[PDB]
Amino acid sequence: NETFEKQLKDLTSNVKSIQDNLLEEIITPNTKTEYLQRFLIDRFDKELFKKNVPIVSYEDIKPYLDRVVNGESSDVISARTITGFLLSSGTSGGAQKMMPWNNKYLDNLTFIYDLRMQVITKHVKGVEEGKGMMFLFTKQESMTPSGLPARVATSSYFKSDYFKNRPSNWYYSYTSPDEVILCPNNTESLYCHLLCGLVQRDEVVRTGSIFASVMVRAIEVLKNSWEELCSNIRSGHLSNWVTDLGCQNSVSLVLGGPRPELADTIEEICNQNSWKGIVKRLWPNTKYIETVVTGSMGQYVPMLNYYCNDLPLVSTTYGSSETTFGINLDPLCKPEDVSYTFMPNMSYFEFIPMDGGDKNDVVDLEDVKLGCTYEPVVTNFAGLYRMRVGDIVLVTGFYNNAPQFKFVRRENVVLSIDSDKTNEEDLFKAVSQATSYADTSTFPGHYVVYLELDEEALSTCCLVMEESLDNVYKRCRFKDGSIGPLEIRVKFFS
Ligand SMILES: Nc1ncnc2c1ncn2[C@@H]1O[C@H](COP(=O)(O)O)[C@@H](O)[C@H]1O
Ligand SMILES: O=C(O)c1ccccc1O
Repeated sequence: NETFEKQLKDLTSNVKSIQDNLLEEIITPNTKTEYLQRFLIDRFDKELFKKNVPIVSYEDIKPYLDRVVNGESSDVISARTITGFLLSSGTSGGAQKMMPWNNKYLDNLTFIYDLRMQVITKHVKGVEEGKGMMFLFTKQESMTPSGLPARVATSSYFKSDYFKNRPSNWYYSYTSPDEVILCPNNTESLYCHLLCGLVQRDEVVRTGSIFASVMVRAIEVLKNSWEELCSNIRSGHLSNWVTDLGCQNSVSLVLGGPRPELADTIEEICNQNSWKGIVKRLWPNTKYIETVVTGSMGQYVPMLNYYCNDLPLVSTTYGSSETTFGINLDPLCKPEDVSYTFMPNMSYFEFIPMDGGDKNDVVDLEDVKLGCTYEPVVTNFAGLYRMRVGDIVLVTGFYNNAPQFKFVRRENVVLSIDSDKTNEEDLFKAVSQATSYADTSTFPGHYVVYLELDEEALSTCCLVMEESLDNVYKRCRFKDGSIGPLEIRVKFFS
């Protein structure tokens, strides 16, 4: 508390000096990299940096990134060794962007985890002796020619000691064994998350996932699997179809032995007329749902409130493959009122105005204007200098001297159900090969493109349209099952 109260007041009061000091911390060891040498940055000088280092897009610097991805020394862009890459949900030329990465990403990520934990406990009581049923997933890595792995942000965390050796307190205590969280087969691991959460239902004081789409999926899978889950509880055995050795061993220990009475109890709850409030009925000690409900995830809020009996939905964190940005300092607000306060120790932040309210070319964090929209620009600890993020944010206020931002949209994105972010360009290519709407009225959600009939021909249209989308889409569609068959309404399905 005392340490935290002071910590937060300082971070948010001293933004100007923290940002300027951070930029010096980044630039000084990097003055001899090929990249900074190119732009004649031979010492820390903020004015020369702003004047001479260009504001770049991913495509602008891809030739440097490709070199590091292929095995060239990371000193071309960063004197802090690059030890891996992050796979962005954002795409470049149909291929997922690969951002450079090192353990500073995890230093900052864990800093934010500890900070948001304190923010939550300040405002929410009755959580410190319980566990969380957190639907957390690991995604198998992709190998690059350099031999370094490329992972999604949270997988870079789970597959590290930052997670394995995390703090032993309520916030880091889950109903699922680590083996379940680490399991790269997410169909198996989601089933196991639910089973373990049910067995330990009285201990659950929070539940959630990174994004709302995954929370909704977990509930939908519960609705479709409860009979089987209860049979495992009754018998004290995990279903044979789960092949992961880690899950088998760890979940067997959670089960312990036959629990016919607990099975009866759960079955009676699931057999009611309606699924309304099911989360709070199965997990009666839950204090809040922890999941992002901003941006494209806002579409899931009505379903969440239905299943959770208006438990608070707490949307804590805004982050990307470039850097974690910051957190929600008013966690108990309504989803539509969520703003994120950037933390000035994360990266050096600049902002390009996206409307007429601010006529500058680019501005520092401390200079953004209320009610104006911007694209964030990031200088980080892994070789990105003044990189455009492609998101649009709106200044809603200032907490002490720290600007607070509403997430508006990812620029150019037209369709999003889960982690997929299909942009106008991808959709143009698809309809060529052949308007739209993201339908989440049913699960899973699915794309809907408005365009007797040759049903073979129009079913092939749906097909070639999907085949032209990106790898994130195809993973959600064919592997996760988080996205259903694309639908063309002239109705035909892929
Ligand atoms: N709290 C949030 N609310 C809305 N969108 C978010 C949030 N956090 C991340 N995102 C979006 O998800 C994108 C994915 O980042 P990346 O890890 O590069 O795929 C971000 O750039 C944002 O567009
Ligand atoms: O790690 C998280 O909890 C997180 C949440 C939202 C966006 C990016 C993130 O890494």
